[PDB]
Amino acid sequence: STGSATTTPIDSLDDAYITPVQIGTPAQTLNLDFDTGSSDLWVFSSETTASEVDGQTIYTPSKSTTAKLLSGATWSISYGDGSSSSGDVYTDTVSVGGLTVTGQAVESAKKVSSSFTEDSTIDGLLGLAFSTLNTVSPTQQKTFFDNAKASLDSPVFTADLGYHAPGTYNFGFIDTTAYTGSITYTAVSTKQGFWEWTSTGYAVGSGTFKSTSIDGIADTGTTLLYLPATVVSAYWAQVSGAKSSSSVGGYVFPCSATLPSFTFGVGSARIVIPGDYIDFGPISTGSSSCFGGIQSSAGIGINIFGDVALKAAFVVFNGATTPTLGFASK
Repeated sequence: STGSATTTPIDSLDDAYITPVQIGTPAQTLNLDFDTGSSDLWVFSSETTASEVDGQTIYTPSKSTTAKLLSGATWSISYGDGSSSSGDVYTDTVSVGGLTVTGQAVESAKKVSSSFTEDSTIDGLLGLAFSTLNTVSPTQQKTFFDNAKASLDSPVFTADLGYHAPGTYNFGFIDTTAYTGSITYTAVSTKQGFWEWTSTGYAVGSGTFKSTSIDGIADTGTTLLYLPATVVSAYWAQVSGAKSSSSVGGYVFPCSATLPSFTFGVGSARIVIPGDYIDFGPISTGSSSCFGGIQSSAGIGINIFGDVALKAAFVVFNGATTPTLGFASK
């Protein structure tokens, strides 16, 4: 089997992407944030504290004839950005772009943190990291991909995120018309539960490529590109007036600037992030100070190849017995 679903930016800055997901019988369609950096499929629901729901579409398990309470199971997750959610668990039928999993754990939120409430466009998350990170207790549950894998034509999914435009998540096949040149594959460590890999280096604008190993995660659920302070400093040094602002919480730059591109290495291959992808607009409405899309990972504890990097590529998440990651230009 295969599936194919369009993923759409939630706003004009590409802060995140939502993909429609069918849950239950009859289908209840929710728009979920596909997150290769976590492993829980959780939704706003009829059980969510009412004051914490503000515009989201909810899953109502009592209206699904295929929903079954997973007795005794709870979940609770905290994300790198400080947000969180928790609740109980149902199993139900979940379909993405024509690909159906029966008995998928659907984690129903009883509580969500303010950042989730305040984002009316995201109805939940669909985790696509390794199932070892799943938070369901006392019996850990599998991700949608993990459940689908054996039935897929090929044990893969691909992320093709758009810049200020829709893109695609495909399951079970590689669309050879969706990228240019070749896909370069690179090794993955699953030791921390992530799609963790090592970039071979970077360039800033038309500058020379610096060969240096950068270990990080391919994370569709993180907006920006978080890299070591040395790398980030070298980038922003090429932008007149750019500076790190502790009050704002990262590098900012004059909105009148033209940003240079940023290249990252995948083996001997190179992915070029155009400068415009690195512009996240005014820090506050009407400001002429703009927020940068490349930020330091110092104090995160891990480098994160988030949407800024991933949307510059066609990305293969290969869930073969030994997982690998593939990157192509597009």
